[PDB]
Amino acid sequence: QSSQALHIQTYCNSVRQQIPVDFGRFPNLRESERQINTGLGAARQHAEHYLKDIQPLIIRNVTNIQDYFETQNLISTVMPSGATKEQWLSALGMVSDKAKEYQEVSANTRRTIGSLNDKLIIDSNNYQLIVVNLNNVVNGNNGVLEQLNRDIDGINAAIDGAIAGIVVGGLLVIGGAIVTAIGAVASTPVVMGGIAMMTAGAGGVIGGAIVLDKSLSAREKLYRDRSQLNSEVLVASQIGSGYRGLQTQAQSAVTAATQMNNAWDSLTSELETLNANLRKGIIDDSFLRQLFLTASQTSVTKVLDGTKIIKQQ
Amino acid sequence: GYRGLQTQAQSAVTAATQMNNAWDSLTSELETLNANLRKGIIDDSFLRQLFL
Repeated sequence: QSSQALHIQTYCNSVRQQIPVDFGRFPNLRESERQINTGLGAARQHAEHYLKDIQPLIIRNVTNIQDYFETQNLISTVMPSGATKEQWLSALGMVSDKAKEYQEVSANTRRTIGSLNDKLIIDSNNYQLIVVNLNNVVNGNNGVLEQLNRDIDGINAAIDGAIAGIVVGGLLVIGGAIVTAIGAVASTPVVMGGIAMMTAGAGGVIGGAIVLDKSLSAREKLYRDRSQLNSEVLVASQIGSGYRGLQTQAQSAVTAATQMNNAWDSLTSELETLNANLRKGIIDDSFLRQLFLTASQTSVTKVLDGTKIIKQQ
Repeated sequence: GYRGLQTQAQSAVTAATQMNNAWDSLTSELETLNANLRKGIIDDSFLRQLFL
């Protein structure tokens, strides 16, 4: 149940805290980071203006209006007691002129609000664009991630195939040694078979080691890429959540601003009605004068309400 | 964290600069009222109702 101004004031200071980010480690997020940084910079400019100028200026105009209506609380449509008709006409004319100036001031505030609205709208849009750009990056990066997990699965098979050859070689050599030793009792074919088993066992152990060292070294490259992509995606999902939150803050501020625009528009219209009610009463002599003057008195209440309403906004 | 602290300080700088301009304006506005008073443009009757 926050006031429109406080909601924008919060969103403003929040955007100010938005730090500039470098996805320098992530090659696919290069354009995203720059785009985000630029948009963030622009939003910051919008906030500083809103905070340092806009909200204060709005407060000033409203205060002046509050003071004005305070003095001119009700137009005395009827001759109260002991004034000339000219004196009453002059006072009314003065009040009319002041209301006109106040009306112009109200229109000015509205224009300011309009600019603020456009600035916020542009910020929210740029934010959304960054979010989509990020969402796309992680939604692509997660196709790559699957092909990596599938390749990593295919790599472990060769890794085990090498582990198998290494063990088989170790046993063949072990068995070959026992056979060779037995054969060496006399019995040349047995010794040959034992030496052959030993030789083959060594060959398999050597060949497997070469393959294994290389196979893990292909596996390592794939895993490194997988981790890098995982990190990049997480970083994107991190900044993405933040931008998403900023986008919501702007969307709400847009509603708050639109509300303020309608409020000022109403005050401007109410002033125009009082001015019209006034003007027609000065160029009226008897009963029709009191009629327009009473309607203006009702105008005056409608403006006083619009003041209290804007003060709450 | 340091990066976030740097941003917090940068914003505080803007906040301070704003406060400096605000006080400077108040000081100038007082000088104008004083000048308006001294020359006989304002009166201690009307300036009282203004502050009130």
